[PDB]
Amino acid sequence: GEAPNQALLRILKETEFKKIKVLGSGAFGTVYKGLWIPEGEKVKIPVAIKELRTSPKANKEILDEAYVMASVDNPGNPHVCRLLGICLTSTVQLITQLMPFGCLLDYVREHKDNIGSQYLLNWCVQIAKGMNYLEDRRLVHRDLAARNVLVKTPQHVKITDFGLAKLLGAEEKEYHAEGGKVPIKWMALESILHRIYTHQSDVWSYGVTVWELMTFGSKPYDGIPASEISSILEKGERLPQPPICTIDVYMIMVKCWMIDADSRPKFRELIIEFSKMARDPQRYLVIQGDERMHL
Ligand SMILES: *CCC(=O)Nc1cc(Nc2cc(N3OCC[C@@H]3c3cc(F)cc(F)c3)ncn2)c(OC)cc1N1CCC(N2CCN(C3CC3)CC2)CC1
Repeated sequence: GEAPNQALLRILKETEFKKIKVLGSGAFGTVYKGLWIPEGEKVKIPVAIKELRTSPKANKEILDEAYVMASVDNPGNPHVCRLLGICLTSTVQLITQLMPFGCLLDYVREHKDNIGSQYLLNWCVQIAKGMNYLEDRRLVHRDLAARNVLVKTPQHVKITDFGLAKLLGAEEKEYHAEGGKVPIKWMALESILHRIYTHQSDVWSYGVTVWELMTFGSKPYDGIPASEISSILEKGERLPQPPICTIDVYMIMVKCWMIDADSRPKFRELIIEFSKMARDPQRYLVIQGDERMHL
């Protein structure tokens, strides 16, 4: 058939990593910040840890969550968060690199204004480039949003939380799964209605994600009850044009949110189309005051 990936997963002891501060948490697995010292010594490095806090339904899913994270370690992308290691306690614990500046939503909302015309355009290039790697490794992400994009540096974003991921094999160009536990707002009507997931279902999320960035961390369909996205989408409504966006940029968001996922854009085009706009940010984004400078 194909080729051995042989991407490896390290195993570590509950005593190689302690737990500092409680970052995110809730419903599913909770997550902490901490330091980690590898076997022996050398140097000490910061890290984030996910422990489930037991259940065959619970343990079976967190397994596949970490499985995918290493199966795509291959060469590995700088816009795709790599799996550091894993420790097997009662409560299984997952270890990744720590991203010091949080996530794009909690970062964009903080500097709602005062973000650069380039920075916004670069992130589109970045998020798209990473998703191309995921698309190339036959992986869909389903849960792509600004909440699930982290910032290593103000000019470096990555994708994470493969919690709902699923690896599409040879042939089968779609997938079906749990009839629930889904983010409806960032979801495509092809999926909301038929529980089918193509690579083009993630294209839909990309549009919503960039929309979040351009709207400076605003909530898609605020107040619109989740029960109605099926109707409001089929009726025609979509997220309105962000203020700073030109017809050129919003046209991309609209092309992604088309019903026919087949006429939706491919990720490769998104890199090129957005890489071009990065070369002239002031012509494609109308930011109230440029001149980036210091803080
Ligand atoms: C968008 C929300 C968020 O995640 N903020 C955030 C992010 C980091 N950096 C970070 C995150 C992660 N990942 O979380 C899940 C996926 C990934 C991950 C994957 C794993 F396999 C394991 C794992 F542990 C994590 N990975 C690495 N790095 C971060 O680290 C500094 C902190 C935060 N926080 C922002 C502030 C926020 N908090 C502040 C106060 N405020 C409340 C009023 C009380 C809002 C919440 C807490 C999260």
